[PDB]
Amino acid sequence: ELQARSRIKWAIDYITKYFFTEGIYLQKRQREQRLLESYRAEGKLGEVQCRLMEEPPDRLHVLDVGSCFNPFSSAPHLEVTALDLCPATEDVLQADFLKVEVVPGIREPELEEGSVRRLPASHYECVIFSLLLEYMPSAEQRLQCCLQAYDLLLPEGILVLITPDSHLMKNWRYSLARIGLLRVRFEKLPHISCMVFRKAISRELSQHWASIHREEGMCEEIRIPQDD
Ligand SMILES: Nc1ncnc2c1ncn2[C@@H]1O[C@H](CSCC[C@H](N)C(=O)O)[C@@H](O)[C@H]1O
Repeated sequence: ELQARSRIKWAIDYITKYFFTEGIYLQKRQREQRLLESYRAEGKLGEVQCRLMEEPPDRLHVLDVGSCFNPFSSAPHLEVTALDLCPATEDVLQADFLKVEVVPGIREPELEEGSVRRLPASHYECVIFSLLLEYMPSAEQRLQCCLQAYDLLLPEGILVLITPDSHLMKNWRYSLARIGLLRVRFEKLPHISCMVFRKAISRELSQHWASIHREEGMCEEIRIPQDD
């Protein structure tokens, strides 16, 4: 029995609205298509390749990284693959996410010696990093995780990012835009920030947005307060 008003219920509700009950993936699609027209009209971008999602399937492919106990798996039409460095429950796969390869053409996790080594590229409507990134040892490795999430997501799929409290979020927005993830939601919950980043229709589009909004002194990586 999940806690109401938790990060878990927030994410389930957002995922449902984004893919089914509010068609947010289409709203943001139109927004990105307008942004691309504006950039082309200013000569800042040429013809770029766009990749669009098809109508979402009823059962969404969801990857829960750092899952611990698979809280999302009973949520309606989420087909959850849950990974954790130290699984707490038997339905969570053991994996160090930093050592996972993203492989096109496979359709399920591939394990060696009980540890996930390979995950299907461009396969998941949604990737969830709920309180995960602050356990990574470096800002480089936090970015690495999001780069892998990018390769794992279908076009217009979403990376759900939940992180504790203690701006740095402006820099995260810039750094993720640089690699093709545009932020589409930010909400404060008790003691946490809840964010969603979308695999934009075009990586080059997102890259150019990031270029326009780069501020002095902000870095490429994903820092946390305890980087000092
Ligand atoms: N490199 C890594 N690869 C996979 N999981 C990792 C990891 N580093 C830390 N984790 C896991 O990430 C989890 C962070 S606690 C967050 C747990 C859960 N997602 C929640 O919302 O409460 C822990 O279970 C930890 O084991």
